[PDB]
Amino acid sequence: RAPDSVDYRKKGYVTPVKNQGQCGSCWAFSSVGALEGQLKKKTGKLLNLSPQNLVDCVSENDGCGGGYMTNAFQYVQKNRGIDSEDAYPYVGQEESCMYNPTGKAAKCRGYREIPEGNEKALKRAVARVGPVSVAIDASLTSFQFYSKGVYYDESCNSDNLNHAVLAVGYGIQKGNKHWIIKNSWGENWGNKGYILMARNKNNACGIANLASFPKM
Ligand SMILES: *C(#N)C1=NC2=C(N=[C]N2[C]2[C][C][C][C]2)C([N]C2=[C][C]=[C][C]=C2O[C][C][C]N2[C][C]N([C])[C][C]2)=N1
Repeated sequence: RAPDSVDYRKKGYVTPVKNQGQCGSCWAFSSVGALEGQLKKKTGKLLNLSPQNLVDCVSENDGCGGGYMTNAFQYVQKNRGIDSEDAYPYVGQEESCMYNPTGKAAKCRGYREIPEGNEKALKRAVARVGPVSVAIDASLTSFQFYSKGVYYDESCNSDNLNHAVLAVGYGIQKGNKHWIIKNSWGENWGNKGYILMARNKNNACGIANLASFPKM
């Protein structure tokens, strides 16, 4: 049975919150966060991986203009690795795809998608695999200015996916079930960079519509 609560921050599987800056590279940050968890699970080391490597190199995505996490996991697998943040730092604008003869920090062997709209399957994946990359509708002012509590807004549109984040756990606060979400808008956004989003409230904000995790 998947546990009632899981918080990967408490287990040391989650790196510090980053800021994507003036670039719409959320998909890159969501992707490396998931790879960071699997690297930790597999090797015992927690390390910042490189979202810039993905922005500059995943030709199938649109750089600072948006992209898909699956395309990023596919690139890491075909390219035989992703560099660390230290070897390929984030600059927040698209540039040429650079090759670092010794930058390789993690590999990926593929990915799996969570069945569309199934929060129970998402819960199980988080519990057994670790942090999972998810997409949501982040267009509401109530989301943008979130500060605390379990977020739920009836206006959220589960078919309007416009932002990529990372699910690092789930739980319940004052009787309300939630997902623990790591964002990439810096530590000053939300609650130290995180937001608790309603869980089992009918796929609120489309949280379970485009979820995936990398195989390592
Ligand atoms: C993040 N950050 C992020 N930024 C986005 C996204 N769509 C547009 N933007 C920017 C807003 C200012 C201009 C660019 C997304 N979208 C997103 C989130 C999660 C999963 C998928 C996804 O969209 C992937 C396709 C994006 N696509 C690019 C090409 N245009 C023509 C249509 C939209 N995230």
